[PDB]
Amino acid sequence: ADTIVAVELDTYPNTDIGDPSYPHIGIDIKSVRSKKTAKWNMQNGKVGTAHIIYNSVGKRLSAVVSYPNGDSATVSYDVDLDNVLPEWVRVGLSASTGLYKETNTILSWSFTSKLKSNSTHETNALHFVFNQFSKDQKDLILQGDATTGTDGNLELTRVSSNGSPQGSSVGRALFYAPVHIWESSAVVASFDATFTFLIKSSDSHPADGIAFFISNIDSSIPSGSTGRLLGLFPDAN
Amino acid sequence: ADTIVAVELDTYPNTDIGDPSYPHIGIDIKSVRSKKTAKWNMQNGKVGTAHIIYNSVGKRLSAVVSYPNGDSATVSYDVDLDNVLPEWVRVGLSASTGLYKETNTILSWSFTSKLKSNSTHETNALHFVFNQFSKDQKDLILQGDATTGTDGNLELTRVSSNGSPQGSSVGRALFYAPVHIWESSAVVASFDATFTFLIKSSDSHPADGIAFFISNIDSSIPSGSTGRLLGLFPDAN
Amino acid sequence: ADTIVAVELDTYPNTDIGDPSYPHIGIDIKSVRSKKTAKWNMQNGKVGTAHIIYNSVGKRLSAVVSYPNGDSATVSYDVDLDNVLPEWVRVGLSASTGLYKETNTILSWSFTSKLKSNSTHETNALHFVFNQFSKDQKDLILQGDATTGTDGNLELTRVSSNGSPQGSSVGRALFYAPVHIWESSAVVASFDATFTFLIKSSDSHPADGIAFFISNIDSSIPSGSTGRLLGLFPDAN
Amino acid sequence: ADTIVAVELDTYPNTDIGDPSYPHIGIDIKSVRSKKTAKWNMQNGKVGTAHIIYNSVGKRLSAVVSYPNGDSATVSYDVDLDNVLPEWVRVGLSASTGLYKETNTILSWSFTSKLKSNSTHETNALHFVFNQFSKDQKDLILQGDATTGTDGNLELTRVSSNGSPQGSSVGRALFYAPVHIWESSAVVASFDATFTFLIKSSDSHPADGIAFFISNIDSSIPSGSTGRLLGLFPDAN
Ligand SMILES: [Ca+2]
Ligand SMILES: [Ca+2]
Ligand SMILES: [Ca+2]
Ligand SMILES: [Ca+2]
Ligand SMILES: [Mn+2]
Ligand SMILES: [Mn+2]
Ligand SMILES: [Mn+2]
Ligand SMILES: [Mn+2]
Repeated sequence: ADTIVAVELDTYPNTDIGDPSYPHIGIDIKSVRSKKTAKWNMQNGKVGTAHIIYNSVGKRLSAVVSYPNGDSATVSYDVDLDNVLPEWVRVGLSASTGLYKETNTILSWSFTSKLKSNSTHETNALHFVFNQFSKDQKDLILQGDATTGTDGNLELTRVSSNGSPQGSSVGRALFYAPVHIWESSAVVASFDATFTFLIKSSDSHPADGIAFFISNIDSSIPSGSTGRLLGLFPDAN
Repeated sequence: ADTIVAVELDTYPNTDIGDPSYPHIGIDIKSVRSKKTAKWNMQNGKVGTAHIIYNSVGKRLSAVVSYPNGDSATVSYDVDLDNVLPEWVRVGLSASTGLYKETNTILSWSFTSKLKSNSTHETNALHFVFNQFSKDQKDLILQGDATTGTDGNLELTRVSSNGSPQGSSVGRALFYAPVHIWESSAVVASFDATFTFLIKSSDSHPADGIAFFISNIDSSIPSGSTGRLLGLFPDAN
Repeated sequence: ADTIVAVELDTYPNTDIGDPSYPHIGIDIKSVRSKKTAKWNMQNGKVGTAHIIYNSVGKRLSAVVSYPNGDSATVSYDVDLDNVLPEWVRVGLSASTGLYKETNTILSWSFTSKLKSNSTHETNALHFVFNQFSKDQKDLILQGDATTGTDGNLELTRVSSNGSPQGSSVGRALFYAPVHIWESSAVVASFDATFTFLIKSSDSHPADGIAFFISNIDSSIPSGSTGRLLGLFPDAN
Repeated sequence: ADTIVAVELDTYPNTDIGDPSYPHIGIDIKSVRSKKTAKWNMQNGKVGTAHIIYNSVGKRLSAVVSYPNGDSATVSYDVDLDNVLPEWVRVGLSASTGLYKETNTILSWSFTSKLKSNSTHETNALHFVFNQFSKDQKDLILQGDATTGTDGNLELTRVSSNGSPQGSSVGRALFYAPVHIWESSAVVASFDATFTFLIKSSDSHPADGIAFFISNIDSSIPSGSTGRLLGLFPDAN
């Protein structure tokens, strides 16, 4: 299976697989069952922003999700990602729907990775920012139901012609270039990512969520990873 | 054939195809016959740095090549790259040798493209920098004789076991992700690239040189582009 | 007196001091009489963005001003700023009104200067960006009528309690730190600045305008520089 | 007294004031007696690099110091700097000698602070980099014995005309602009800093060390803060 590290914005509590009994943000290390979660009030129809931060010195993966009214949730988990991730990864955004649904619209996404050595501040780095997506966004690998287009947004999951989200959808967008997430020579390796999103639903309950993830470079959507599995995992173990 | 915009660091004067009769830096738009050249004193075995700068406002492609002793050559050419490049490109480095030879060693390479739009300092951007290359550099597409590895450098053209550069060599390195080099909405599209290089030769004359290039995404080394064509062009037209 | 290089967003034509007979963007080198102008359609009450770009290689100072509907005005002037600016400068924003008036509201301002030297992509650099201004903005030197605060904006010229802009107003905001704008060793000295602005008027004609400027470090608003002199010049020479 | 947060590279063990019995890196929150230390092998005459990283999400101040042979020490301490630092600070480098001495040469220094909000990735930021210092470095406030000059370095403590360091020296360099280190509206505030240094001594033991610090904007060298106090504190409490 793929190796996955992810920060989930999980809009649907699947308490039977260890989600807490509320919408939450979580840090997922090789399992959909988050190593750490925090309560998260998803604001239906509002534009959220998620920031994710790690470096190899503090070894603490942190995420904060906030909305324009000021409400924010934060989660941090102490982990040495050198022991989990492969040296080369792809980075991406993933989302799903199941029996319940929501728009999983990404309005912008930025990522920076840096490997800093012992010379000065000489550095390998990758930084990309999309504040608008294009129709034929050649620097993104879209998987599953994900599309970009003319409104300048990335729809991770399927949205019908009348605008409304669909159930049992899964899709992802990975930056096209592999990322050198660690390198043994480097003194510091850090990454950060930010994405803005608009989760809207008129369902009885929104589901399932959006994740920033880092995977093996050849990562593909696990079969059947709609719903609770966020397009990240083949199962809920 | 391919579409090419390039800044060449041309170490060998091929005066029969329009080179001036001295080593030179030149701006190449869709031909090896540079639209503009400046005399360049290549300092054998010294680490040089090249800076290439363009934006869509001034519409002037500029390059400087310099050495630590302060010697510099500059060339600028007024051109609207919107009418030459496709919207999506790959960026890269190329070098060659022919009857005369040189190492075409790249020590570092950075590139930044930005599209800045109708509104605030919001932006799509790509920035990479390599101050050390890896042995298996997964975010670089190596073509022809280009290799990376263990000394942290990129060797664009063939170098034998005994450290000596080979003749009739041609190699390139392209960044893995396509680059959105222009977009009609953008008020400013800019790019800049820096590379450091070490050209060293024990030949009677060093050849052929090194270029930073921007090409169609599917650009491949043209057949017969060793020597004076710098791995960029199928012919000298 | 002071030394000034400026890009003016000139909302009021003072044809008796060399303005064209339309609102315009212009590049000012040591005089209010712009060396170069382009016609500019100021869209009353709309948020505009200005980008100013210079480097020591192309020696071309360029500016574009644009609005979200896509309308743009560009001006570029070939000038070697090494022979005009002192080595150390302060950078800032200026605006004024006179008999006619307008708000001169700055919503954001960013600036980057870099000196890139004889060797690798090593560098002195300064980058700041304000996307929200604070009430007591300690890294800004406010002069004349300039104020910040609580709406996250910078008001360059006086605005009364009832939200209305005042006449005969002049104000500026300079970044607190001096900027090393050129250095003889540097192979590339570049700067770029972006600001977003909201010029709104209920006057018969809006005036005077907004400029990004670079000055001697000790620059102060010249006496009598309201109105057509944009808070930059002591006279119209 | 001033409020000080610092990362000390402490070359001299003053075990009577709580230093461990070896050279160490430490995190100092309002006291020279580090909240956390790690053993550090200072490499006499070698160029070290120090990286310091904090963000308001993880609330973990981390530092790593390394040298070209690969040896590195790291220290991290969990602290919410919002509860310690004033909103506006200056940032600086500090060093001292006492009865023993060393060169406290800084070869480069970079700093970035960012306040990120809940809009997109809109941000206030300050970033500066010095990879070479100038004689009259107008964007640095030198205090005590600190000087810059023509060799491109910052000597924090006194060095005699023959090149040799002096005892009982203290000096600091602060970036000229105040830094907005936190702001209640921001979702993330982060800072990072890197400096490279060359500590050389021919004494019986080198002393005393170099610190990156963040202080009240009006911070000055406490009287008598040579030696063990690193120019940071009026006393060893
Ligand atoms: Ca769930
Ligand atoms: Ca040639
Ligand atoms: Ca005017
Ligand atoms: Ca000590
Ligand atoms: Mn969950
Ligand atoms: Mn040529
Ligand atoms: Mn004018
Ligand atoms: Mn100590």
